[PDB]
Amino acid sequence: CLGTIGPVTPLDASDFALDIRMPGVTPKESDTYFCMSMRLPVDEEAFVIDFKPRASMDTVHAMLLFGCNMPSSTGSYWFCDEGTCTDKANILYAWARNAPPTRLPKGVGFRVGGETGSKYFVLQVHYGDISAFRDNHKDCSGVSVHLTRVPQPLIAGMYLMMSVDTVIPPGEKVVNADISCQYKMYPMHVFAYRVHTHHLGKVVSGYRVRNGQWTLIGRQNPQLPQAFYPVEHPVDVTFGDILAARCVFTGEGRTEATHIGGTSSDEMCNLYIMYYMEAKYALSFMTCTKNVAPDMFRTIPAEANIPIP
Ligand SMILES: [Cu+2]
Repeated sequence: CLGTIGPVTPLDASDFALDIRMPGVTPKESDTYFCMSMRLPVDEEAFVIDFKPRASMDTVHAMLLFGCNMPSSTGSYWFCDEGTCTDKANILYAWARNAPPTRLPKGVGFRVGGETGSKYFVLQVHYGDISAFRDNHKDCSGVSVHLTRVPQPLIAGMYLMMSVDTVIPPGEKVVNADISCQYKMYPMHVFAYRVHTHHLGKVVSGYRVRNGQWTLIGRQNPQLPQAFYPVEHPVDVTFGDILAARCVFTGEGRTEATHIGGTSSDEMCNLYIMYYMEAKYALSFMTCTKNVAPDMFRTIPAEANIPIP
């Protein structure tokens, strides 16, 4: 936080590192999410290929890195409750304390810059428990990013699944939020995933369904750290398969109905599926906001319901 490392350190011929650090912030209460931005130094296309977390051990619980064109603020920093990005927050990295970080496979890179690519990174740093004192304590937590202009042969992106149609009535023991779209692109290979809900979430499970056979992509309690969990053996998703996902909620202790689709006195059901695709057929993001094949869930594997506390 009195370091001298610089915002751009050119590496070999065609690479560079970007040090994305909080500008000396001071978290005052616990559970605080501060956000900041770095613009890419290049207008042309570029490939994020590695990450080094540089977090203050003492207090930082989680870190997220996003790629987007419109950060919710132009200030040196802001509370992330304001928003992350005004446009798509294309999530690229998540670090949790104790979580394994998930390393990109050799030759996989996120595509940024140029025409489609995100022009800004937005870093989100989550501070759990501050101590009482620490007079004026400045913190410069963040991440360094390895960019290269050398074209990568595998491109990574995010397939996002979200539920927006389903209500949790109060006191209802167990409620299933279900999500499914047909896949219609060139092949993706899912190598990681992260889940997200708020406090009524019990388990999130993601599948590839091919000719009525379910293959597990990943499965997790969303009350654990929302880092990216690795997929033991990467699952290939190809044309005509179906992605299906099930969030299990409860409505216990809840007074009125709770809606799964935004705000804060709301719930959410998101599965972030991180993939790669051969560069020439690739795209950086895909979304599913529907349940096209709802009856299919009568055959969901039993593992999808058994909780993982
Ligand atoms: Cu949320």
